[PDB]
Amino acid sequence: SYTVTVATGSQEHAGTDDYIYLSLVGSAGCSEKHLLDKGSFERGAVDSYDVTVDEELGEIQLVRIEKRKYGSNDDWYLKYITLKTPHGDYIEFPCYRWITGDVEVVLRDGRAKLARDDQIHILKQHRRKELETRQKQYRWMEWNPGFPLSIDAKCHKDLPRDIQFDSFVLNYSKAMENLFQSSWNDFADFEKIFVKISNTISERVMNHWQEDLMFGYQFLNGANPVLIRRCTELPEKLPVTTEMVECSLERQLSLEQEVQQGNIFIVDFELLDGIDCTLQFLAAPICLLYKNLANKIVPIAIQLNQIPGDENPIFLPSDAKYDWLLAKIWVRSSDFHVHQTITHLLRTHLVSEVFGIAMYRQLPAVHPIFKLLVAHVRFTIAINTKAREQGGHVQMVQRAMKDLTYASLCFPEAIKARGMESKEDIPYYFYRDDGLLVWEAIRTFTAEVVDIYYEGDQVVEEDPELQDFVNDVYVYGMRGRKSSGFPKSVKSREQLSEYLTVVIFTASAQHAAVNFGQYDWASWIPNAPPTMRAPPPTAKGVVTIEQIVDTLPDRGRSCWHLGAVWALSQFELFLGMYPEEHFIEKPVKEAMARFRKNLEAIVSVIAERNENLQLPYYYLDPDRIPNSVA
Ligand SMILES: CCCCC/C=C\C/C=C\C/C=C\C/C=C\CCCC(=O)O
Ligand SMILES: [Fe+2]
Repeated sequence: SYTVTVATGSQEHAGTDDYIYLSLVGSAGCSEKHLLDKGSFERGAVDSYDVTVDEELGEIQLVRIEKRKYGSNDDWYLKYITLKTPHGDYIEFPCYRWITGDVEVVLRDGRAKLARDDQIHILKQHRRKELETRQKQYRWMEWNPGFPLSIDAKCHKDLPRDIQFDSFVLNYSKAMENLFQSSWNDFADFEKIFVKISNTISERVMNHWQEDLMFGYQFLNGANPVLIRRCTELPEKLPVTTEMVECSLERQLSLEQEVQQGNIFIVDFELLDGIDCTLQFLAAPICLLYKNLANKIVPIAIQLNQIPGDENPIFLPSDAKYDWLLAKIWVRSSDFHVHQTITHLLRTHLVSEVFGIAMYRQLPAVHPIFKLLVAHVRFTIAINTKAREQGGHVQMVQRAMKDLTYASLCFPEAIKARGMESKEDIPYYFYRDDGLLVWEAIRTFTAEVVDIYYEGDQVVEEDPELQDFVNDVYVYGMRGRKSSGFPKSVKSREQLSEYLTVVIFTASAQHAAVNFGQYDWASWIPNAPPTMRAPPPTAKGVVTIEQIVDTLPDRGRSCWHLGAVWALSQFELFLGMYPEEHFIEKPVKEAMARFRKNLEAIVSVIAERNENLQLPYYYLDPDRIPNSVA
């Protein structure tokens, strides 16, 4: 007598009323199709059955689930199935899939298996037929020329039910309704709404956004701290002199000497150079920054376009108040657009989707890498499709593709390439510090999982599904661009560990850092103008508060930009939380546990650090890092 346990999901529509047939597949034969008829399958419910089988099945290999339409189609989310055999064996079959009535689902037991592990027909056929199905279901498509490839789906509902997301034209509605308690006339001015809705940081930004210290602070610990790099030599396009900035320098060194000492930093928006209300794209600023005596980064010079000239002045903190202020606003404007389109959209969302699609196409559910990654990438596809389904930013993505390299996705390596690695030359870079801690924890975790399933480098290289996975990413996701630096194949356990870390870190930690600071730093519009309604100033001394108000977005229109950021504020599975148990084996369960302990240690490290800070950095606190881009 077999004891069969079927667990239904707890999503709103997890439950089904349809007919459920179940049969077992053993080495010595198959049982017949048993209708699970008693009651129905309700959300959150677990259902157990006693099933007497005719013949000896041998060792159970597979479980066949069939959903027969009963009335209208009622989608059914199956978490897992367990078996208690008459021989006393306890077998678990992970599923975590939406089941429709148009097909039959077949599950392996929870133990993770490489292709070289399966040498009997029953297992080889299932594995091969599953990939065949995957590769019809999940296909590549070019949404826009030059873009990384994404899922072949025009809309969200055209996605396989498996990767569909239960379910921001709404957010708009959310902000509006929830906001009201106000009057309809509050929408005439965003600031009328702002004081009603302020967190600690945004209120700080409203009061201090005009300060050079806060301006420079954001390049390190703001919503988009990935642009700043150490300047080893003054670019010809920026004809700044010691005399121009002497007032800012504090070490009795010339500008040139400060550069050699590694005290000069630069943010260069040449990505915005050549782009076509569109006016924000008239600028492609170069911001020069200085590490003062207190080891704080402050702006010392700003040129709003790339080509130096009489129509393109170098603005300084010694200029008229409103000259300097408007220059900074333009840099904040540029940082905002790069952050939204490049740092956020391209380098976390689209990248994660590439990994997700390649995973589904090339890795069967039983593969250890599927079990590992599925929690971090699964819903990136649906979310990206929703964003897609409802010109300058397109050009930006195209131009940034050249810079989308594998090396730039490896955190420690990326920090280094920007010359920002030194903790002692740049002590107040909290995104770096926390980033490195989290990256190291994921690196340790992935490495352990790899060592458990891959006995040595040779096993990695000879894993055909892993090789196709990597190859799909390189050829399709990254368009086979050689300069991308992505591996065509993975030949060692270390290389594999690093690659998996790239995927998980990008979808979780990196995304959290560049996403969850959006409201803190962008809710006060003047610090993050989504649009600019006037061209950059082309002369010194002519700027007035009128021109600044005319350049900034309309006060009323800003309510909507504010609403968006705040509604999004309102909203989870966090890093290390794996309630969906694809892995069922003791060794990997122990690695997961060690992962969570390493994370908790980082949580304490960060907490203790934040108490000594005037403006705490909590974006990379593992307690707040989601598993995926969700
Ligand atoms: C109900 C599910 C909601 C899912 C939300 C998923 C991700 C969105 C998160 C942040 C990104 C959203 C927008 C950020 C900035 C504004 C874009 C405005 C575009 C426009 O209007 O011109
Ligand atoms: Fe996001």
